[PDB]
Amino acid sequence: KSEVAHRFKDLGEENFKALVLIAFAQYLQQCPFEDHVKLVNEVTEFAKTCVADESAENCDKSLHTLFGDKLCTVATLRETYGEMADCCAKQEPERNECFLQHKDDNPNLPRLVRPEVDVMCTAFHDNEETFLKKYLYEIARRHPYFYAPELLFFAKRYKAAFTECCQAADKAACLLPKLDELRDEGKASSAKQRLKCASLQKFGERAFKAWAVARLSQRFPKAEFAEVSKLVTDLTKVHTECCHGDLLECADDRADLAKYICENQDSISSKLKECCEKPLLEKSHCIAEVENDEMPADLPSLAADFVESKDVCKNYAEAKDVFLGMFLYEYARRHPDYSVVLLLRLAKTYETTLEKCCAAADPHECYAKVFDEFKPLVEEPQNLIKQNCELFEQLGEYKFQNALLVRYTKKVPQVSTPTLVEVSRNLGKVGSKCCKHPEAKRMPCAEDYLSVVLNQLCVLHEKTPVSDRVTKCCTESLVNRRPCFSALEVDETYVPKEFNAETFTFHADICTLSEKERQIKKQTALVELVKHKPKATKEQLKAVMDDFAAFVEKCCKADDKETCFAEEGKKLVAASQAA
Repeated sequence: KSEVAHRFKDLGEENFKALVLIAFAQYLQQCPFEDHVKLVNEVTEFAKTCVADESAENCDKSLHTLFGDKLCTVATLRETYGEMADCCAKQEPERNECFLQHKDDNPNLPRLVRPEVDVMCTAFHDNEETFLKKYLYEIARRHPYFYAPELLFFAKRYKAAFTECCQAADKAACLLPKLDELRDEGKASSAKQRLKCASLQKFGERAFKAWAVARLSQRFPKAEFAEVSKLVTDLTKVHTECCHGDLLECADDRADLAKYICENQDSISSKLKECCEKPLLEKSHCIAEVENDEMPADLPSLAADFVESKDVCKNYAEAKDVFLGMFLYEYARRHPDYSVVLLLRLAKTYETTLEKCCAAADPHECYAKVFDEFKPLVEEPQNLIKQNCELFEQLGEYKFQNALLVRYTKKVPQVSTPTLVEVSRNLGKVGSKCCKHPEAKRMPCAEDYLSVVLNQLCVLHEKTPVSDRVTKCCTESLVNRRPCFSALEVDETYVPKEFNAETFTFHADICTLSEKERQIKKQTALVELVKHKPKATKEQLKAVMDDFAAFVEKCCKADDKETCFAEEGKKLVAASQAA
């Protein structure tokens, strides 16, 4: 009784008010901060009413009803804040669904440039709780699918970094460091959770259960199948609740799962010892990031149970899901060197071969050669990674980003230029993150993280579809997304982009830029001129790009006031369309 009191008691008031603030920020991303704080105060005082007496006049309602009622106190400002008045006009489940379906992955929110370190330490120590609520509210409204318990862990490290380095000699050499690494890990955190929610919402929980079986058997190889199955069921419920807006239930169940894992370490893995001593948030984060355990040495081959046995078709028919779940578990525990998407491709190939061979006349002869169908599927990513990494170690991260940017702009010239720039930069970053790994586990690092970056290209393009190839590659099937995009070639059906009045913008504000903003500006110009000529652009885009670099260096080192950028910009647009 009184579900809201049950959540308040299990989570504690501090984690309660933080998770509710994250939920409000993720549902109304354009609502101001103070309105969210007022409604958070209201429902937590109401939750105190309910744990005081679980028979009070409104404590039996559902969390969605309570949060949706409090959210629609402000959510239909008829001026123009009425685009989500859709849901406030609905009720029951329809309104929550409407709320979920209105989450914006690329909102029009302004760039959060935050002030000098002294102003931050001042606003921090003036009121720590409002400073940290502001951090939560901003990250949650700009990342509406952010893993909520992980966000609590990020906020905890955020406040610890501020308490530490605001009482130092130089507040810059201590704070901005950890702030930037927190920001990088935050965007990696939310992109990974974005893939999880997209897989759940667009492919059902069967796809996530299979993905979880593969990943958990990779990491917990000494665990028995029933143990992995139990962990997979609980992990799928945690991420299902959380991707669907049930953040309090997401967090409470995640804590219960961390408690169960750390109570049964001896039947799961040998590498949970030091993570299982940490506090709640640190414990769950460490469990979710632990390295793969040592696999059992004398593991039998799998042909005896899945290829050579005469009960293959009978086991595939009487208990289909258990049989192939056991197959994926037995194949994933033996191959930590394979990526998860590859292991799911092999599992689906095994299932399809079993489908067509169990209907034939000599099934054993038919499915005895199923392990050969896996050779091309294993060879393709290994080649892709070795060639792209030996190209990366030649070019370096920045030029590797430019190479992937030209490649994918040739593949899908219709996709928005900013999204193209961001996805290719995040595509290039997998070279620095994984190519440096030993090839021992070079594939799971790269392809799985590629599945993350490409998923962002899906959800950013999903909201404004313009390329049918992106739509096909992202909707046909999850585990095949990387080959679909990899096998694409130049779009010969795309009519190029003529030089337009604002194809690019060059004022004096390009020299005073940081090193990343200037890379993004040049990469944006590179996207635009590849869109101007997708073919016949061998790699003499180098010629136009070096001419462009000579242009901005010249008109910057001049006595001008970007007057040079004006009529030497008309000279650039002339000399570039000729090439």
